[PDB]
Amino acid sequence: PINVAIFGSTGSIGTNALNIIRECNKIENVFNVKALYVNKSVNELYEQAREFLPEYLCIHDKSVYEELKELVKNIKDYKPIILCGDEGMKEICSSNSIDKIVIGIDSFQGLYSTMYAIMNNKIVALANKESIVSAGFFLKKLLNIHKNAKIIPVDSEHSAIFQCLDNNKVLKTKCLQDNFSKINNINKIFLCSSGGPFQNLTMDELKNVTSENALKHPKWKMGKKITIDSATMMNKGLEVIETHFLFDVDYNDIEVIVHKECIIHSCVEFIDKSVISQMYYPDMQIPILYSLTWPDRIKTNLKPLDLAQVSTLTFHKPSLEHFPCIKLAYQAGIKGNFYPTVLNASNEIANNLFLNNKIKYFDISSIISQVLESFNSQKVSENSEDLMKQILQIHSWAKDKATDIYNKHN
Amino acid sequence: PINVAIFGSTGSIGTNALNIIRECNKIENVFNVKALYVNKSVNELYEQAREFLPEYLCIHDKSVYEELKELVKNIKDYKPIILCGDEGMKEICSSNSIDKIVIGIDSFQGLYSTMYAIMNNKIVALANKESIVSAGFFLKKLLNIHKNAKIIPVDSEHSAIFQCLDNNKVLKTKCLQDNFSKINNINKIFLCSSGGPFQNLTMDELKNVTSENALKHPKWKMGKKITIDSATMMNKGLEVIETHFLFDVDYNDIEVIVHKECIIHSCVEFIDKSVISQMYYPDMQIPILYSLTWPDRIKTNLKPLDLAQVSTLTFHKPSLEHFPCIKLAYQAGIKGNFYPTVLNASNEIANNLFLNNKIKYFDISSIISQVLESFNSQKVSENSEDLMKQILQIHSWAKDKATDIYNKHN
Ligand SMILES: CN(O)C(=O)C[C@@H](CCCc1cccc(F)c1)CP(=O)(O)O
Ligand SMILES: CN(O)C(=O)C[C@@H](CCCc1cccc(F)c1)CP(=O)(O)O
Ligand SMILES: CCN1CCOCC1
Ligand SMILES: CCN1CCOCC1
Ligand SMILES: [Mn+2]
Ligand SMILES: [Mn+2]
Repeated sequence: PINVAIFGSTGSIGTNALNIIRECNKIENVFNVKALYVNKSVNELYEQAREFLPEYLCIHDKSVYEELKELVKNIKDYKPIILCGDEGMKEICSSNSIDKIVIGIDSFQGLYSTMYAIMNNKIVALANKESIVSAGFFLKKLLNIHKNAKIIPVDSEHSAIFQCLDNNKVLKTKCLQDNFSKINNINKIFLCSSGGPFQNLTMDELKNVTSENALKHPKWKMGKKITIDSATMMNKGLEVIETHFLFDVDYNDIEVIVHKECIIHSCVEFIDKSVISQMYYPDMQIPILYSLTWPDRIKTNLKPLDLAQVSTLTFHKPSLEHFPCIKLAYQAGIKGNFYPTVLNASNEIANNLFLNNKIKYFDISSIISQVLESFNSQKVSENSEDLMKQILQIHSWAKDKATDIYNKHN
Repeated sequence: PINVAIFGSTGSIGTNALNIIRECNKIENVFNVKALYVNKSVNELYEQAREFLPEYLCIHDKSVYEELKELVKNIKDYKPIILCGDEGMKEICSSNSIDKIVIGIDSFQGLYSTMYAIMNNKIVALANKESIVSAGFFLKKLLNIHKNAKIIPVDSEHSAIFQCLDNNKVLKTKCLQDNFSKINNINKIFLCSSGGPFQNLTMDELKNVTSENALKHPKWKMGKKITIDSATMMNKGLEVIETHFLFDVDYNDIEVIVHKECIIHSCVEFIDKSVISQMYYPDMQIPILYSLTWPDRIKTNLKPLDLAQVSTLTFHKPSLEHFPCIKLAYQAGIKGNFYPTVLNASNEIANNLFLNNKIKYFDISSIISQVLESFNSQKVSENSEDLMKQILQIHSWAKDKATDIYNKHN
């Protein structure tokens, strides 16, 4: 049986993870949900606890810790370990009864939980792409120290890439390890994008777009931050850098392709020029499931892909003039050093300014570009605690710099 | 270094194999071409021998054997073993210096060479689909006796399927084994078809199509027999049965899909419902190369697939009313026993009758149907020699029955 912890169990990734676990367990008992962790949502955690009966419960917000204790007395024959804060999270990661940890939290809690999962030599099903973009050097260093820890990608395109690889080769390496691409015979990556809501707008139309336009009648329902990133294609920019770090693929060997039907999730070209791709309806259950079953697969009752009904699949190049965030992401990646940390942090601010109607579409890439221009490369700390501090300090600087640029040219 | 024999080195498969071998060897010395075998083309074989310098040369036709000996004296620093006939073929298959054998011969000599390759525990890169359809039971039995022998598929769709599988699972089994699909977590197959030249034709138009219509300026340039089979979609019907035998996939789990662009070569749905597909320009060099490099891949200088330029990929269901040969193939496969032998043999006759303007389009399916209706199931021989004789006798009976039906109606 596979013993799983879910970090951020009431968010999108967390709820998809529990749905697919529930459905797969109805077919055959394969998963034991050993731990659930949430930020604030105390009642949603109680209902999850009543169904899944995990050995561990944890909540980041200590104000609702005592409430959680009392609600759990209602559940028949159930004596869980009930925890809170970063220390509760550390205790879950260090349990010998947990094999695999799904990271469905963003920002610091996502990086912090990922770090502790790796330090305890766990399999880490990572859906927080910002952690890899901002802290890739630190994650690499940590994975080199903790030899049995593994990151398995959950981000849909990176799961697709991972699914296209031969496990007889994958098992001789691991994600974020130097030479990953060489061992897997990877030549090039087609990184698929939906194109987002603004894909067919003229330059004159793009100048006027608002966050309400991006959020309204969305093709796929997801969080506000990623929805804005999908609109600017900075989601795909971040995913380019994610691809480079996870798979050791050179930036010149990553091609972004707009695939509006969202059936093909990405493709891998091998050194012989044969191309392998992964396909399904747009649904996060498949990527999450594979991260927990890899290197095996298990039966589901998901709807089978009906290719004749789908009928038509399309592919085109993105315009870098319309989506300058893509260009900036490649430039930051190629420059290397901590420029990806700076890209991510400045985008965090610019995204939120646009979300809250403070700046226009092209101001997003303008602010990011200016922050990148204001950063100087730094010698990379050799010590891992120093390296984490260096990343956090650069992240903090870059957010402040974006905000100062906004405040100046108001 | 990979020691390879090519049987039928002057045919389409053989010439494509030597081309990709040549081109890969320019990049890195990977292949040693150890043997070449042709029917009658002494001059062509001499030219191949001058380039590839194989240890063995063999020619079926005895009347050009001495001609071959004297031609080869012109080649500097070269003393090959020069052989003739079925006896030379057997000697090549028993050589300890040969590891992999490409079977690019059709009809009996294809099956006969495959048998000898398997008896000598070789890797057999098999392009002759008719041998799998007709003699699947016999090949399966032989592969269970000779445990180190393997069949690796070269037929493009079956190569695609094979390339979509995890070699960490494939290496626990082999093609044509019972439980192959179970070990590989296969649920269902999408078997891609070009559709041939007649997808837009009405039933009344199909009634009058001729072999010239099927052959003149076709989509893909290939031999006359397969071109006719592509027009009727009996090519795909045979490939359904091939899929069943190679991969132990139930007929209800094989779906034929018309994909006119011929970029996606087939797809595999796994038990979780994730789908993997293999893609490239239509080109036999990739399937041939993978059969010789499996479980590894090597570098080529082939043109990279440009997905944006391709732009659109399409999929639709074939009409069984318009292409009744597909229905007949499924019916024969599902009925089992030696009905696939009968299907293949009757089609051999009907195809050739149509090719020579002796019968009409729907007469092809009419003749095949009638021969199928005229066959009675037989107890399947347990002895491998009795089984081979049983298959050959049924093959001969079915050709004769098809010819008698034609003659009576004529
Ligand atoms: C789902 N995922 O990993 C995303 O990054 C969001 C993508 C893809 C949305 C469609 C999709 C694909 C796969 C699963 C899913 F839930 C939803 C939007 P893009 O940045 O390409 O414009
Ligand atoms: C190539 N191949 O294995 C065929 O069976 C011929 C097919 C496919 C021809 C296109 C093609 C695909 C892959 C390689 C290639 F050389 C050519 C014709 P169909 O029966 O589907 O109408
Ligand atoms: C040109 C804007 N940036 C890109 C990243 O490198 C610094 C400069
Ligand atoms: C209906 C025509 N045939 C199909 C194969 O089984 C025998 C009958
Ligand atoms: Mn993604
Ligand atoms: Mn084929």
